[PDB]
Amino acid sequence: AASGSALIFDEEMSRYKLLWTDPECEIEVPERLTVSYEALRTHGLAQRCKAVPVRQATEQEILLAHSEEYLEAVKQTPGMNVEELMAFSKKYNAVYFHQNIYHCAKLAAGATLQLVDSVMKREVRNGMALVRPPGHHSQRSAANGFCVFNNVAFAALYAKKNYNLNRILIVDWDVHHGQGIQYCFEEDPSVLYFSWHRYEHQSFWPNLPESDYSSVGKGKGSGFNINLPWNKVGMTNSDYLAAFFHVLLPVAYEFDPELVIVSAGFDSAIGDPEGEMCALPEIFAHLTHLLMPLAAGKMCVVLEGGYNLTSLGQSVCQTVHSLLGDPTPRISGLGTACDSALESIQNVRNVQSSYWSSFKHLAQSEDIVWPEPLKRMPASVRTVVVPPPGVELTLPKNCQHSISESTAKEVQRIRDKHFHDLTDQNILRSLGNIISVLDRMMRSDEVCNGCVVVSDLSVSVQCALQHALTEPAERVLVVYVGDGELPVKTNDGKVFLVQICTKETEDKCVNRLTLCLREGESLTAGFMQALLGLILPVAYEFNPALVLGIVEETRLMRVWGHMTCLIQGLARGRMLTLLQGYDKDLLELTVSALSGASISPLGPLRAPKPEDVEMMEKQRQRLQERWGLLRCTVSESW
Ligand SMILES: O=C(NO)c1ccc(Cn2ccc3ccc(C(=O)NO)cc32)cc1
Ligand SMILES: [K+]
Ligand SMILES: [K+]
Ligand SMILES: [Zn+2]
Repeated sequence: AASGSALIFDEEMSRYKLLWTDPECEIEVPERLTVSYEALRTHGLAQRCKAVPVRQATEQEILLAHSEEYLEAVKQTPGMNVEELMAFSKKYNAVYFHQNIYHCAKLAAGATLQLVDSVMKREVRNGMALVRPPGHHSQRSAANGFCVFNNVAFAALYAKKNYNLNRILIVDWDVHHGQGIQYCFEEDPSVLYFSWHRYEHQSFWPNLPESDYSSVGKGKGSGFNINLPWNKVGMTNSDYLAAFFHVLLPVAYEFDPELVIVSAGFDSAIGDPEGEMCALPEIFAHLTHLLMPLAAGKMCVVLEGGYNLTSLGQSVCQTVHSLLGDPTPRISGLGTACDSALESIQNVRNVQSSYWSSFKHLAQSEDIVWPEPLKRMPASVRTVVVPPPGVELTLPKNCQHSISESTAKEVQRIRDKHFHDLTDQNILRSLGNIISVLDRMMRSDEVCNGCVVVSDLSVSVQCALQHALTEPAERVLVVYVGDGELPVKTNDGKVFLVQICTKETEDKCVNRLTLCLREGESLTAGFMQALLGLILPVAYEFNPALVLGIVEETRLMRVWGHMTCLIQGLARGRMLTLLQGYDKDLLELTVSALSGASISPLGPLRAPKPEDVEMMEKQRQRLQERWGLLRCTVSESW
């Protein structure tokens, strides 16, 4: 199993710059690279990454995406003086050339291919390339928008040719539309391209009609190009997460890519002079995290744009933190996307509904300042495991088995006050472990999450929940797989209960989400539908301080690892899972996902039952006025 994160960088890519006056071009500067690397070094992140060297892309590699005529033309720019470079630059839009830019372009491209090789060879889990010049605007025969050669396009074409991959996802979260990537894979269903971008009704550069939501691809590629235009500036964390939960992720997990490549422009971050969006650097920690369960974690992040040197360094750090598996920061203040984003989201979902299952829409009808991000630190041990007495297991290197007298006195207090007749000395053991791991998770910063196997469900849950609330945990998200009633009160706003059950039951609290999924071959696709489109939107808005997972002993959850992995985007990754009864496999799967191991892909699934989609949309209707992040349409105004 692959481990580690590659960081691919070279100061040579900082050795070209703009050589004449041009206020529009002067934003793209060498310091973008140096500020990004130095931020990674300052925070100790570069030192934790494998420093794979850059190389030049070969001529044959450049020819995968560009014409001989265009390559030959750019190959002559090293020999040009400044007058000649300016004249060559004016043949293209929004791009400048320099004696060294052809050299650097070949390095930016080779760097990306090195990243692809390291990930696909399993030499690292994932990685990031800090490159100049950017790539995603460059085309078959044109430089465009500071881009010379299309780095991310090369990476997908190279991965197809040399690793015979059938499905590649490209996620372009730069604030500009990567039209060069769109054109490259327009007719290609093997490479799914997603882009959000500032558009403003085509008035924002590059001002293309085909950057709109209606470009879904051509021919066999129809449905494999997804454009999400932002028609207002000021988009927030909530808008970006709505885009992921209600557009990108449902398609990504159904597509089931074999490799994820990210066109990572951070000009979509707050403070950027080109993007003028309002999302915080912390959001990129979660954008990265939400994609990591795809392709067994094989993710290649490639730097595109980003022009506020402060915003840029912080967003690069948040991304690498997540690649290294550090705990995600808590996102507060989430709610509904704005109306213009909901309109863009509504429109993309509708035009894409002929290609993607979950999008169908009827029933039978169809100076800027922001706070510095907090420090993100991996816990001493990530995952504590407490299997039944007398069960020793092989644990991953960042897990550990679990009982002091302070703790022992507390279990005594709890028994005498709340369970008078309880004397099962094994239950009293679990209760001592529950309190002990929670104390390490919450107050100690030494442990991140934990799994405890339990026998008595009610006393275990009550002790876990009540003890967590006084840690203090202002809010606790409970995720319960099983039927029956739990000793959990959801009446004061401190607890949200997600219940995956088998019996259909009436929901009356807006602090509860009950999912009765019809048993069948389709339970997997429906659960993933609910996870990305219902559970995660509410969980992120709730913003809990702790997640409490509970699984009763009463087989069909080939979904648990994805849930465990994605739900660690909440509560800085602080999740306590209580498994009722010993299941060797479920315990090993739970520990593996809790500890940050890569997740096995889901592959293909029978599309969800209409009864399930109906049940889920009734939940969204019932909950979205309280929990606006659930909205994937514009509200109907009175
Ligand atoms: O790559 C980017 N971000 O990551 C990126 C790409 C393009 C631009 C805008 N831009 C930059 C020089 C320039 C010149 C003319 C025009 C023009 O023709 N305007 O109408 C536009 C221009 C900004 C950033
Ligand atoms: K984009
Ligand atoms: K495509
Ligand atoms: Zn950009």
